Order: sequence, then structure tokens, then C-alpha cells
Amino acid sequence: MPKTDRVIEEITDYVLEKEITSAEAYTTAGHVLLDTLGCGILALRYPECTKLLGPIVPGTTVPNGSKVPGTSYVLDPVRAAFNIGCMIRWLDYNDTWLAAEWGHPSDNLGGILAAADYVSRVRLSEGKEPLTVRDVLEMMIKAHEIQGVLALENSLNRVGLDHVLFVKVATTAVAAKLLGGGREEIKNALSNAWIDNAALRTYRHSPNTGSRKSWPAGDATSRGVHLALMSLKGEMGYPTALSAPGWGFQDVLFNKKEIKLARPLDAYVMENVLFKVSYPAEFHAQTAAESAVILHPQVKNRIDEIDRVVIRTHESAIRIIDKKGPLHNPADRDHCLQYITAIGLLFGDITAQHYEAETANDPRIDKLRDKMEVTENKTYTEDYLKPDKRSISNAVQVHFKDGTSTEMVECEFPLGHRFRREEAVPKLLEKFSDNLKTHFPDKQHKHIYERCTSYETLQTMRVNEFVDM
Amino acid sequence: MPKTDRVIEEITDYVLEKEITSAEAYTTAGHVLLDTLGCGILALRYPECTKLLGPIVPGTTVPNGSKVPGTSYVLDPVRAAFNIGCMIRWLDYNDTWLAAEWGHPSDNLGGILAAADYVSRVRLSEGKEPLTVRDVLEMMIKAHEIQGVLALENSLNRVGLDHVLFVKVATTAVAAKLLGGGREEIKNALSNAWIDNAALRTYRHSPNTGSRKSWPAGDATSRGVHLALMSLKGEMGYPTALSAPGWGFQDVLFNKKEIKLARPLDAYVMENVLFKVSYPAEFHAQTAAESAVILHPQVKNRIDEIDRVVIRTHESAIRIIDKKGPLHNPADRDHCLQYITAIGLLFGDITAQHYEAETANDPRIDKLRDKMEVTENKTYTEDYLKPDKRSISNAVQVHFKDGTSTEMVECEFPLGHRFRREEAVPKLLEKFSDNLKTHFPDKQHKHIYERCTSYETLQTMRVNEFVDMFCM
Repeated sequence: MPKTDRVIEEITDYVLEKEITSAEAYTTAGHVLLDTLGCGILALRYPECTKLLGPIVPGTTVPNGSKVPGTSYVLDPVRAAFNIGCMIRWLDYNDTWLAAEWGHPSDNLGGILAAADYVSRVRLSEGKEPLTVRDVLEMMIKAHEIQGVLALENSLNRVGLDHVLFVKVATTAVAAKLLGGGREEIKNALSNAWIDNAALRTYRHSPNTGSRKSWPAGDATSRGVHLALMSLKGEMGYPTALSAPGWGFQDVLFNKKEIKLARPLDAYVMENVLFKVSYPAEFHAQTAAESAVILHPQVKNRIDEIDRVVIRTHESAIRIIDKKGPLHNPADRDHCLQYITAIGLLFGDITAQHYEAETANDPRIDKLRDKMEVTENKTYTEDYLKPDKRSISNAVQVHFKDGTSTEMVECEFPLGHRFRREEAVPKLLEKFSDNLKTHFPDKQHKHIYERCTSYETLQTMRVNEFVDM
Repeated sequence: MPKTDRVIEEITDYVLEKEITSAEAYTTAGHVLLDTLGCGILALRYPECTKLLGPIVPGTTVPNGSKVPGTSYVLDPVRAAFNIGCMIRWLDYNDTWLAAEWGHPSDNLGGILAAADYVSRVRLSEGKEPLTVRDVLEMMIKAHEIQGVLALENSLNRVGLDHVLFVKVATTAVAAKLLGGGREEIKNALSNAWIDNAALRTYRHSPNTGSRKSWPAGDATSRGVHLALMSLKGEMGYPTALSAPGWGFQDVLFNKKEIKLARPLDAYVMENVLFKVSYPAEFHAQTAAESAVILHPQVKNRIDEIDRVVIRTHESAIRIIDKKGPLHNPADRDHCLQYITAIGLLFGDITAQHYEAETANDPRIDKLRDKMEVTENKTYTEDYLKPDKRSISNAVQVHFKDGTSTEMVECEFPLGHRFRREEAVPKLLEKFSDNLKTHFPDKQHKHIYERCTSYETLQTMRVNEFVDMFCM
């Protein structure tokens, strides 16, 4: 009788009843699983990340608790979802989806993995069968789809809200399902997600750019798991959470426009996901990084002596990462098109260490940044949104004081774009192995690598056993 | 130098440096403390509340964990803050503050008590001195001041947002202080609270009114404690969280207006707080309830001869609780002026049971509700906002089919208004004792009552001991 908003019904129906049949989705989801966990492990090398991990109260004991990869923490699933989601996102190294809204749908793994691990351990304690990694993969496919299809035509950034609302929405649905919710519970959780927090994006932008860019998605996935658990206790929903006149999400926050699902939900997002294969860096600078690295040998010994650097880019890069003047922390820097491009030119490589004070204090960087001129190419802006292409284009050309110049080096498709997928896969696996090596000893690193890259047998691995760190 | 937004600095300075000197504020804080905890204890009689309480995972063990009053739960201080805040607010029985924004600043007790109890138990385990109930009182005074002064001039409801943001903000600042934070940590926690922003109020309004009206403040006071803990780890803040162009709270959510503090922060809100002394019910209906109850003897044997019922009210009541047609759950009903007025007329008293299906199924209620005409009196709307008065006015008159009528019965000041404080205090104590009696056996009820009402003596009680009284 009360009449639930269509978008919430459609998400619910997809989660509960849609069968995923794409081989290619499952194969790509396997890559996203390892790539994401690798990113999370690498983040344990960063004390700014680690300081936010662990239980609220040290020495808390949680029966059948979710384990946090790379650690000895055993946590409630909400807290574990925060820990994992915080890790995997921290270094701006994880996967990415770009349309009307921006985001990183792998962020949902925080909630998915924590909830699937908890459910598995509880089942085991009750003498029942745990979930398998294939269940994790399916839930990732569906989380990706929900967040990514929402992102196609709904721009939260244009109304000043962070993208992580779509993480909370996607996680809440897939978590509710994992935890055994039916149609009513999933609907009710979703409605509570839409009514909830929508965090601002003040921390992703000048002058306030900061480390909340790294942990907001963890906070949102965690919240989704929490809302799902409340729903499983039978807490009531809000049928017209989106549409209610005056008080609904659409009228309050979305400029009275309808939230829309631009296509039927299936496996399109996972199939077309973007990887950050080589460099941690804000995605809109990934191709400027690639072009800078190409130019590096031509500039490395001409080292100051550069008169100006031209950077041609697309509109999203201008809106987010186009900054002049002092940069104050690693988040600020890794969200700076000019900084990233300077690192590529100066060093021929980009690692998360380049964003730290030790490197940033190199006086050459800021001198080279103040020579950079960033302008929009309107064709790049168009091609960024065109469905058969979805390029993320930048071009870079260096001019010298003698009047000569390098060629203008243009990159439309970074190595993580679907068009370069066959080339990328072996490099993704190298990235995974390198990331594991930073944290795990030889025996454990080789064992994880081996299990995770044997995709056939991986499917049938129990989730609790898979969480072997 | 790097320029933090002024509002965040004034809150921070108040929390760290302002000495509270008001004897009246401490006295009233003591009353709020008992009233609030009493309301919480009564909420343990409602399974729709209880279902949300407890640890996330049954059997979780927390060292030096915060205890939840009325229960055996020993929790992390974030989760405890949610439990307590959920309980104290659940039944719409707790204290209230009304201005440009509406709210219930006693909600902040969830975070304050949980944090203070935790800190006390940790101290004790380190061989140090726990906090005392006076510290809890002082933090209440300040939380009330922060949320209530923010409410004087800044209307979240006019931009479609719930009032619990100001709970999150107040709790974050007082929690960060309790937990040992300095100026930088407090500022940084506050800037993260403003950015967190900010739940809708869809669950307080037709046609979606529901039980999230009961737990949203718990969720917010919990979140405040959480943000405070993150700040103590050194997590950075956002200096222009309010004022940043394009991306700041003011430009995104507040229609490009400035968030203002209408007066310097001291002890005004606690001194002037509103109690729900007799009836659980949305505050904007409290005086209509009082007037209905007066009229009850004149109508109780003539309900079938009632032709129409005139209710004259103020603008906030029209915006929130003026509803026609079917009511679907207890939250919908306790947020219905017409329902609450009907109950008073029909029954001469109002309890939380009157909002349950058993009573609501009484066919007389809806029949009476469809005879009610609610209209705004504009003078009530003006006097609701005037600072020397702050009335919450309703008037009720009943007209009969034979053409006679009762007098029009006007109530400007409910029993919980500061102008009726001396009359109220004994009734507040009765309400406390009755609420305790629902949940505690004789010995424990008497003991709690006796400690809590011996105010001189209560001050010095260690927080952990104060909380232990409620547990067994």
C-alpha cells in the first residue's frame, strides 16, 4: 500500500533475482579482487592509514569476528568493513568508474568481504557451509553495477555531495542479501541509506583537500553494513525516501530531479571498469602521468631549464585536481594534476612515496609546477562521456628557454582502460605481487599469490580460508 | 595564518575555557539528568527500541567498556552512546529546546555518559581518579548550550535537514574534551562533524513518519563520539568546512547563508530548557494535551454529541504534526496534534501505550479526529519566537450538536516551561520514580531514586559508580 520508490525496488530486484551470466565479468571481478586487496595491503605501510585501524577499544574480543587482511585484528563486521575499505582506498591506487559521477566501486569490497567473512565464520560455528569466493565475486559485480549505473546519469558532485553515497547504497543492498535479508529488508535498508548522511566533498577540493578523501568510502561501506544489520532486526523503511514532496532526497538534495537508472542492471560496469595499473594518483591525472613518463628522458638533464609546460586536459580534471600554489599533504598532492605531472617529468616514475614531505620538499617540483599552464580541450571533455570510448585524455608538451620544444605527447587511454586490457593483465599481477611483498614474508607472499591467480580453484575457496591475509 | 571558520573556533574556546558559574544551570542539569535517564529506562519496556540495543555481535567482550543503564550490556563507548541515546529519546518524553530549529539537547547525554563512563573505567584501571557526576553535569550544560545556541538562528528544517546535526556537533566537542583532546583535536573533530552532513528529516513527516524519529539522535551522538576518537588519533580537520566556496556546508546545504551563533556561549539553554513533565508527545502538542485534559470531564459522557473541535495553534505545529487521515504506527501518532488532542479528550491522560495499535483501533479516535479543525493563530507563532516568552501555545474548544460549547481553553506555557518550574519539579521527580518502577525491582528503584535526588552528594559520585547503580 505505501508504494516504494521505483529505483529502490529495481535495485532490490536486481540484488535478489538477477543471475549474472557474464564470463568476462567474473574474470574481471577476479582481477579487481586481487588488485584491490593488494592496494589494501600496501596501505599498511602508511602510518596515517594504520592509525585508524583496529578495534575501538584495544583488547576487545568478538566471537566469529571478521578478520582484517594483513593484520591480527578480529572485529565486528561493521568495524572490519571500515578497516578494509579504509585500506583499499587509502593510496588512490584502486579501481575507478567515471561518468556523470566519479568513484571507485572496488570500495564496496570493504563491506562485502567483512560481511561474507563474518557470515562464513558464524555458519561454520553452527556446523554449516561457509560462503565461497565466487559469492564475493558475484556481490562485487552487483555492487559495481549499482554504484556504476547510478553514476551514469546522476551527478552528486554537481549538487556538492560526495560520491560515497553510492557506495553506501550499493553496499547496503549487497550486505543485506549476504546477511540473509529478503525483499522487505533490502528495500528498507536502501531507503535508510538514501535518507542518511550524504557527506560533502569539501575534503576532495582546494583549499581543504585532506586524508578524509582516503577513508570516506570505508566509512560509507561500513555504514551500509550497519544499516543492513538494523534492517535484519526488522527496522522499518521509508517508502518514498527519494520522492516524498518537500522532505525526500530528490527535493532536498538533488534539485528536485529524479534519481534514475540509465540502463537495466546486469554486468556492464564490472566489464568496463578502470584500473590504476602503474601509478597511484587521482585517475584524471593517470594519462598525464603516462605522457610525463614518456617525456622524462627528454627533460631529465635539462632539468630546471624548461620555460613552460603545456597540459591539455578534460573538464573533470579542471574541476578536481587543477591547483596552483603550495600543496600541504599527500592527499593534496595526489589530487594535483601539476604535481603528478612534475613527478613524472622529474623522476620517470610515480609511487606513493613521491607525495610525502621528503620528496615534496625538493625545490625543483614547485618551480616546475609554476611553469605549467593547464587548459581544457573540449574534445577531451566530450570523449570522456561518450559511451563507445570513455577516454580520460591528457596531453603534455614541454617548451625550452632556447625556443625548442618536445613533441606534444597525447594519451587518451591509460593502461587500465578496457581497450588495453590484454596488455594490462600481466602488469596488474606484477603490481599485486609487488604490493604483497611490502608486507608479507616470502612463504606467505608466494602462497597468497599462487592461490589468488589460480582463478578456477579460487572460486571454490571458502571465504574464511581465503581471508589468510 | 591557516584560517579555521569562526563558529568552530568559538565552540572550541567555549568547551575548553568557559567556566560555568550558574547555580541554576547545575540545578536544572541535575533534573535533566534524572528525567532523561528515567525516559531511557522506560524505553526498555518497548521491544521496538530494545531490538536495536546490545553489541553488534552477541558475546563481544570489551575491556573497561561503557555500561548501558538498565541492562547487562558492556560496550565500546561509540556503541554504548548509540544505545543510551536511542533509549532516552525513544518515547518522545525527554527535554526539548525550540527556536529557529527544534530539538532535544538531553539527547547528547548518550555520548556524554558513554564517554565519561568509559574514561572513568579506564582511569580506574590505570590507578587514576575517575570522573564525577558533576563533570557529566558540566558537559551537559555545554552540550545543551552548543546545540541550543546553534538552534536560535539556524534552521536546518527550512533546508530539509534533520536537527540531529547539532547533536552530532555538540557531542563531538564535549566528547573530544572528555577524551582528553586539546584545541586542535576539538577543532578538527568539529570540522569533520560539519562535513559529515547531514541526515534528512523524511522520517519525521507525512507520509513517511516512522521509528527513525526515535533513534536518529542516538545515531548522531554516537557518531560524535566516534569523530572525537578519530580526532584523538590525530586525524586532520578541514578549516573552511563551513565557508569554502562551492564545496563548503554553507554553499552546499545552507543556501549560501552563514551559520551563526546568536549569543555568546554560556548557560542560557540549560537554564531555559523545556521538560515533558506529564505526557510523552511531540512538544508542539504538549499544551493542546493540557487543554484537552482540562476539557475531558466536560466531554467524557457526550462524545457522540461532539460536532466539531477547534484547535488554535502555532506555525511549527502546522508544519510537523498537523495531519489528516489514517495514522500507521506509534511514531506517526505521537507526531499528530489531532491524535494527541483526541486522546486527552477521550481518556483524560496520555501515556505511550495510547499510541499503540490496541488504543489506536478504538473507532472513537478517528471519528473525533475528523471533527477537528486546526488553524494557525499568528500571535502564537510570534510569541513562540519572542525571547522573553517562548510560549508553545495551543487553544482548544469543543462544539456540540445541540449548539452549546465548552469554553475555549488556552494554554501558553506547558508545565515543563521555565515559568512553571517550581510547580514542575516535584512532578518531574514523580515521573522519574514511576519510570524507574517499570523496570527495576523495589530495592534497586528506591536506591537509585534516593541517590539521584540527593543532589548535594550526587555531585561527587564517581561516574562508574553512578552508572553501576542502574545495572544491578
